[PDB]
Amino acid sequence: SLGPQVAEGENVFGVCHIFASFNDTFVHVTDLSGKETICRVTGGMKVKADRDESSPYAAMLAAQDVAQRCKELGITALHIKLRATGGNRTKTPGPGAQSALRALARSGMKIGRIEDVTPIPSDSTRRKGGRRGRR
RNA sequence: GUUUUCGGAACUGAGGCCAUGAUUAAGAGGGACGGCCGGGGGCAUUCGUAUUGCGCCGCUAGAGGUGAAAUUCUUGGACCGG
Repeated sequence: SLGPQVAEGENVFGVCHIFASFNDTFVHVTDLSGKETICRVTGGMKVKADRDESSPYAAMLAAQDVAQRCKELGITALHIKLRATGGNRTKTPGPGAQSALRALARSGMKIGRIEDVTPIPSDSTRRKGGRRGRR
């Protein structure tokens, strides 16, 4: 676990994926390409209750935990990439989206580029739920 | 007996003549033509993510879903990243 660079020089960049759904959160971190992930921790592995897997708090300390994991490897600046549920479902990021990256903003990391990679379809398939919706 | 002058009837030929014969072109219609216009129609063709599945690769114990859960998937590696 040794990143070959001086601290007093430049910054090693990695990209993290915030998949903040409406029933869980993901703070997946990988390298600048994506074919090698460093640490992926979810909101569900931080509280033993289903109802708050997508709470902002369960995404606040899951952000601090992955932050400490990216310390001894040599990552100080990250790239944010938001993601809602995408597809035919919603495109608004979950309630755990706000406090996630704000936690790692106050957790020693640095921030690069922000992006929303919610996989917006061109022309959707049939969305789940009846014609009368969800009653 | 006979042809006609004779009235009537039919047909052919030359004409002369008519102020020689056809209303207008519907804020009715059809049609032609002109440059257009359009998620009109048919046939073909092309493209776009997404979804689902499969393969490989990464790291890992949870993932899903709910008002709250469970059924279901998961160290046989699920979910998540490529």
